[PDB]
Amino acid sequence: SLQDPFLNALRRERVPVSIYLVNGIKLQGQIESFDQWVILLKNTVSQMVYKHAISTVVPSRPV
Amino acid sequence: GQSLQDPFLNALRRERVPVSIYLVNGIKLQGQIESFDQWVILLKNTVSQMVYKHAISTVVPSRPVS
Amino acid sequence: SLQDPFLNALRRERVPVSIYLVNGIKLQGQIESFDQWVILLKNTVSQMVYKHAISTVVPSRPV
Amino acid sequence: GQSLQDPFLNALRRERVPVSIYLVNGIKLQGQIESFDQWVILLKNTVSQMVYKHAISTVVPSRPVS
Amino acid sequence: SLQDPFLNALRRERVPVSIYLVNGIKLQGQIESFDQWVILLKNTVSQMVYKHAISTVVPSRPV
Amino acid sequence: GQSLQDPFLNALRRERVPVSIYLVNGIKLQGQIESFDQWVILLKNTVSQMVYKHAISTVVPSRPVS
Repeated sequence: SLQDPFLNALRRERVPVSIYLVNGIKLQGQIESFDQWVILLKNTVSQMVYKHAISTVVPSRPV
Repeated sequence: GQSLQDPFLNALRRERVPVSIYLVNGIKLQGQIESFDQWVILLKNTVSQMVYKHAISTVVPSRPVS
Repeated sequence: SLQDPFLNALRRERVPVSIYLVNGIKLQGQIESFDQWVILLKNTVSQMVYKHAISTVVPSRPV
Repeated sequence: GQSLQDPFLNALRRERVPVSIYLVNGIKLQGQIESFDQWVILLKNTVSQMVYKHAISTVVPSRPVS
Repeated sequence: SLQDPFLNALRRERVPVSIYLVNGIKLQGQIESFDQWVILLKNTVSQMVYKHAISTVVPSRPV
Repeated sequence: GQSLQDPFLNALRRERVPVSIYLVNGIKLQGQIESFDQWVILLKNTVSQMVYKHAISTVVPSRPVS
């Protein structure tokens, strides 16, 4: 319901994000793609982030 | 008996009560509940951030709702 | 099986509890109500605690 | 092959073997297993506390069972 | 698919292992038995380790 | 739309790209992806270790794949 539109906006507008993980680690980058289980976050490389380990997805600026 | 989550969150959303959301890592988020579904809560501060419910430990109202 | 009777006793007898979360945070208060997914714990306000984030529910004194 | 959890916990319960339960936050609980079901273990020390299995990492007997 | 053969080898060859838990605790011992949900790890006693709390199972030496 | 995990991990495995796997406890593992299924990844360094996906937060390639 809410997840896809929220991520799709950030993706299509190529907005930089902060992804806070359940281990307290903050990841930064661009949302490259996503599905039901993972987000591909691009910085220097494309890394695969499991949604089950994500606490919050924060836009760097109002979207 | 069933079912407490939606009425609780809807009340906070409709009355615009500021909340603290404690995450499973111990990080505290603050803001107002903009919207929510079965999996996520949209929490508004300066930006609207998407919080996964699986990562939430407790939702604490800053003051009584209703 | 065990969960509802255990919580219902603490609720109906209005016994103060300590709820330890998976993040190590200890919450204190009265069990106001509960369902399959959440417990409402009352102190100054009613806060909603997700069971998935609860490690243990400890009565403050023998029940 | 299936299924180890119930016989393990029942043995500790019936022989009244003191256990240490390590939680996913690293907190160690100690006591005797009073009862359990599919979701929780009731652990008795001075009080009976309800421990969620989803929050348990390991159950360590203080001494050999049987 | 991969889990059972991997653990069964360590068990049948009685290879000592390190089991890292999601709480950062490292457990050491021999794999005594296992099923879909738990591993019994033997050191001084047999302890029951929930798979849901395991991050990695590391053989102490090449297997 | 569906489905990203297998092609991502298979690419790293086939090109033998060294990866860093960050676990939910914040521990970083390093090695090459030897194999994987729906539940685990076999990560090779000096030894082959079995990593549970439920305990993984992010898989970070050490360099671009393809």
